[PDB]
Amino acid sequence: RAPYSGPQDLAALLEQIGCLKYLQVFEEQDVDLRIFLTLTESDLKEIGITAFGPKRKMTSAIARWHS
Repeated sequence: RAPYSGPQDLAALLEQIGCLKYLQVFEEQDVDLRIFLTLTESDLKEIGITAFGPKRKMTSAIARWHS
């Protein structure tokens, strides 16, 4: 199998956590994977992610893939 070291773009990360419905929010804010992986919960709020569920999934993903 092809070596893998995690999502290589934001859409891939969002698909992995079931959050593709937020892809456009990040595209309109011009936030790519590199920037996403630096975000705080406060940042996610500023971007437009207010619902508890998606915020929690995204903060968990950021912790997992930050590296």
